[PDB]
Amino acid sequence: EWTARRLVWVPSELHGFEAAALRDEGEEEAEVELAESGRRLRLPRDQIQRMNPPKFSKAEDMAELTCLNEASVLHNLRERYYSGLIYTYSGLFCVVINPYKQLPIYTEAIVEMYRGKKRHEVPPHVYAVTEGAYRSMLQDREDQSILCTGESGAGKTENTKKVIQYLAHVASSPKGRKEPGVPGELERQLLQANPILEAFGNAKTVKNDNSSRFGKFIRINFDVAGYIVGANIETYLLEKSRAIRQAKDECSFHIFYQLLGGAGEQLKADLLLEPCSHYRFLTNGPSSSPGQERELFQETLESLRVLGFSHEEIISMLRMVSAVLQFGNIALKRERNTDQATMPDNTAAQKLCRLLGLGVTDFSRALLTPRIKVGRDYVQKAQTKEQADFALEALAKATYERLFRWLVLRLNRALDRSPRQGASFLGILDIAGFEIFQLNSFEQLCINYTNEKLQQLFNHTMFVLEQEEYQREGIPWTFLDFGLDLQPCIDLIERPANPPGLLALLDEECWFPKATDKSFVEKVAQEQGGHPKFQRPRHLRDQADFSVLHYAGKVDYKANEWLMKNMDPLNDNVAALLHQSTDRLTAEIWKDVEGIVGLRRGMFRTVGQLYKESLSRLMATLSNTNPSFVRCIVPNHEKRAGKLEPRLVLDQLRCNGVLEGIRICRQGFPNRILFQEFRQRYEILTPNAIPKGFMDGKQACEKMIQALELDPNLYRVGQSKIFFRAGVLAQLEEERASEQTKSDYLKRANELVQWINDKQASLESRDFGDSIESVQSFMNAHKEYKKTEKPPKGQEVSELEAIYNSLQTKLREPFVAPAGLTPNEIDSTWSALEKAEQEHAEALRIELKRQKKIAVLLQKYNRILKKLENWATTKSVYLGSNETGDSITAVQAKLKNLEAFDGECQSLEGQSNSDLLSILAQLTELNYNGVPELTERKDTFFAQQWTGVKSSAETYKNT
Ligand SMILES: [Mg+2]
Repeated sequence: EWTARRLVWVPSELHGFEAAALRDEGEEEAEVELAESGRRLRLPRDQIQRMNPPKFSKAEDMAELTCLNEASVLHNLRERYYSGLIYTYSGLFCVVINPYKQLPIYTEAIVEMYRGKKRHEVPPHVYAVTEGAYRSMLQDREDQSILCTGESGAGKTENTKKVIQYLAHVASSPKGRKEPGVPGELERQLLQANPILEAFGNAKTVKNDNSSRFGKFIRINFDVAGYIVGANIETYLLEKSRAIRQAKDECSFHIFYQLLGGAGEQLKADLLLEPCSHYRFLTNGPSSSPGQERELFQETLESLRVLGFSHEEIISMLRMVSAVLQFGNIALKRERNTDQATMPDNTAAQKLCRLLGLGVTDFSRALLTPRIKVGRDYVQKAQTKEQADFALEALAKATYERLFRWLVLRLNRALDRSPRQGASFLGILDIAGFEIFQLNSFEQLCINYTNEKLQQLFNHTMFVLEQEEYQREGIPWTFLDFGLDLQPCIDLIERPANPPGLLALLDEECWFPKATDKSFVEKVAQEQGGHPKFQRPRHLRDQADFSVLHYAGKVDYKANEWLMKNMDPLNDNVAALLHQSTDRLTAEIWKDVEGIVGLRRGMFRTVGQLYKESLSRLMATLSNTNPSFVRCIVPNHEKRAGKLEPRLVLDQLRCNGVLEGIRICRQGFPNRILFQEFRQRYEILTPNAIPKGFMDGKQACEKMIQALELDPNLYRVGQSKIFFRAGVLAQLEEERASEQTKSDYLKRANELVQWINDKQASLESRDFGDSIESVQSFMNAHKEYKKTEKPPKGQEVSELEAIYNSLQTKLREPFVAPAGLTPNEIDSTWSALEKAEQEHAEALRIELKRQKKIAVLLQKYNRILKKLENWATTKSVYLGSNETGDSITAVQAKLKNLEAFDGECQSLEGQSNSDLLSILAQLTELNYNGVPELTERKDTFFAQQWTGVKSSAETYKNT
């Protein structure tokens, strides 16, 4: 139905791309109707871009879209952004758009939600990127790097702080978090290090209010247990000229403002601070935003306190800040009849010397008439007002720079600790972004060159390294050219020789005795005029010296003071004095003196040379890391929230190579696995694929693939690993987890049935033992079994029933079907176990009744016989015959009553037969009858001892 709408994207000048209903189609032309206005339009068919259906709305990973083109990528980012979803994946990398407002997406609860989660399990975020790199380092034991690309004010710095916040939270050891909830020393410091560098190295530019005027690479060192043990900070190229002058609507470093607006009456007194309008070096007067400085100053002071800094350390730094400023209040003039620089007012040099721990005279003579060394002697030379004013500015810039250098060294002293970093680190690159101002100088050339190099590092990692790895593994692959290669520009700028580049042309020019900024411009237009990335200025148009076609745009360069900013000259006389300074800080910062003194090319490294050398060191360090890219995008040029500018976002996506990176992810194989890891990981999926001992990686994987019946186009067997298309491993991990649960359920449910069927057979045997003590034992056992063995099993019935329903719902393809082991049939056999339990205990009660009915009948029987045995044997006293006359007749009278003994024989035989009658009706041990009958035969015998004593008593008597 959605497809019947015939919806397509067409180019739009205002909106970039806009929805249109495809009205009709030709081989050349196409007619569309705009969705918004209903306007009909005829346009060439090529310009039409296929649109994704609404199920792809606010898609997390763009590499999943059916139709991948500029218009859909733009629309997916725009829809996500206007929902407050600033992060989006694009194949192996992440895209972020700066909102320009506070968003509730960086809390401690959101940090916890990312921990131990897979990239697809959680929405796109900087935390997931951080987590991925952190987990990759922990598993592969490899050094990782997170690289934030982006132009000025895109969000690199803000994102960098979020990486640090994630790692400091999730990767702090039990040491440094002795007590839960309380961050320890290392965590607190690690997080207070960036605000400190931002106070001394950030400034408001037209592009960003908190612009980083230096680059930084931060290394976080971890222990073999994956816990943070230290951090190291590398800074690159501070824009030290911002200390002396700033352009329209721009400010100097923030610290300058925080100190002047935020200090107390006594701190203004002890550091000799003056109002803002009084400083020459603060080009645009008073702070753009005042009052808030008291607050920001106090925060900088507190951060410095969190770091190791002592009160004398902090005071010494602020005194150096005031000293950099005071250099600019020295009003030099010329002489009335000579160009010699004079100092008619010495109040500012009095103040400057007090703050720098020097001698006023020494300073003045060294600044105004510096002594130069030549041929084993010293020559005092005069300086003009310009020469001397330049020296002042060079000294104030060199002092701010050295203060910053010391600041970094100190943070590394606090932060850098425990070198037992466990063969790993996580590098976070935060370089100064690509920038275009009204005037682009040497500083801009240096920043833009570094942005060019990072973009090329993305090109090399995504398209060169990717494809070279396929060639190296013998995979069927034809090289794809995405047209992303920055060699022409990078080379024009940095090539040292053969045709030398701009930086090398600058180096040679400066070391020339008569060279001038103008002659450099002439040399560079002559030598480089024909390069496709260099452009000479056009007459009546470009006020600039030359243009460079950077990847992110054409930038016009004014070479004003480039020979000097590259050669970086300083007064030898003043530098020596600062080295011999009374003050501890000044002397410490000024302790290294190796620079160009007043004076083949030479033996001194230029700023260009030194920065090229430092960037190459950073590149070689990054080359031995597994990088993760974060492409920061600025929505608009107005610092406005909720205002995405399509044409600005499109340019950025274009120079960044965002679509090409996504395409190399869909067209290539982004996931690779070693043969040993594949076999080990997915052997539950192919139980009978590999036989016995195979002793081989490539073939063992080849048999498993064959057994899995995987699509040929979803994988490629290489020389050491298997390459897969995106999402193939993620689905095998779910299939393996499915089989793991299926195997565990099948094992337990088979053991449960084996147990309940064995106990059922023990409950229905009907053989208790014929003893009351045996029938008691069966009752004692069953009652314990009901409250010892039963409960755990009953619980296993409820546990497996839950597991089965959870594994059923989990299958998002074929549902598990097992035999006789369904949870419903587990219930039906357990109900039969309980039905056997009731019928066992009841048969035990009936048995107990009967067994005790038999014991009563036996004791009644044995008591009767015992009395019979006793009476008949006590009757043995019949033997005595010792009597006289008159005793026999009395005995014969007592023998008559004794014939009432049959009265016993009537009752006893009547009782025994009744006992034995009751017995028969139940159970039988009738050996008894033989017993009583023999006692009846023994009773007859004594019945002969009746007549045996009657006849023996019979005597002759009466004679
Ligand atoms: Mg920044």
